[PDB]
Amino acid sequence: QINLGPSSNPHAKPSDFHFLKVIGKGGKVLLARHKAEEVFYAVKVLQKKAIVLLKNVKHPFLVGLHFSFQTADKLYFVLDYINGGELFYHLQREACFLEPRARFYAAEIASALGYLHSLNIVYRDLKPENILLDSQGHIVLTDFGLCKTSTFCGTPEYLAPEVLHKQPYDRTVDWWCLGAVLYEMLYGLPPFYSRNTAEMYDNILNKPLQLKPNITNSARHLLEGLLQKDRTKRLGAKDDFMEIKSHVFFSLINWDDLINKKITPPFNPNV
Ligand SMILES: O=C(N[C@@H]1CCNC1)c1cc(-c2ccc(NS(=O)(=O)c3cccc(Cl)c3Cl)cc2)nc2n[nH]cc12
Repeated sequence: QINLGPSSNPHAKPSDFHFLKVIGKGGKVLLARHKAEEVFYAVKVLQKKAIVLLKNVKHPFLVGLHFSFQTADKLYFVLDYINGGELFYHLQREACFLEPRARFYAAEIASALGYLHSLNIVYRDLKPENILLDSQGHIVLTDFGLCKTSTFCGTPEYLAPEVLHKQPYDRTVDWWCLGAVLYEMLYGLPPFYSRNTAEMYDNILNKPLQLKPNITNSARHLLEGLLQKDRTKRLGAKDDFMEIKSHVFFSLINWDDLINKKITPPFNPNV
């Protein structure tokens, strides 16, 4: 019987919902419709045996928690249901995005990362699997840790080199992940990618970054800096979000209009 902070609805019980599909799994996430205002929600059920109030984590590009409740064995978090689907589902259809499109997504991710870092939070696991698109076309991040081999293929790796060789990591890992997510939007594959897992990990940890010729010098400088193996030399080490915010690549971004959703998304998902 954990107090669950102030987001607690002492009246809510799982009986108040209709659980359609299990949309995420590990502790899983479900799609459910409320039996009042017939509104669609995403409910994250965890399960007690998995042993920090917070939940004032409100950002335009992060999932919102409406309320939370508990049974006496399962833990439920009623979150916003995001309609537009994964961002990299759209990347698969097109192979790669143009720089204006990628700039918009990396700008929305950078401001959400900067906000998390101001709350002393580290995403650590920023994967395309966790980057969704709302019905209007804006970035909304999920799985930012608020609550919890193979020879070939192997699930793509976005973790910074220091995380891979179990070393002290900080907010700078998120700036590596931003560079990896951005590299993929531009080139079509995750950085250092190989079908051979041993080869891919060897690239990530010991091989210099291979930036191919068809991106602007601005994007190239940003990826070079964001994808720095040494966390002390990486973009974001000195003054976090402020270095990203001012970079040549984000010249066209008015950061105020960006957070106030006054910039039209470069694509609207048909929903
Ligand atoms: O479709 C989703 N996930 C699929 C599984 C991987 N590919 C996509 C999805 C997940 C969550 C979701 C996932 C993880 C979390 N994680 S959490 O720790 O960061 C968190 C954030 C904010 C408040 C709270 Cl209480 C929590 Cl626990 C929260 C929401 N929300 C959603 N809304 N609509 C869709 C949602």
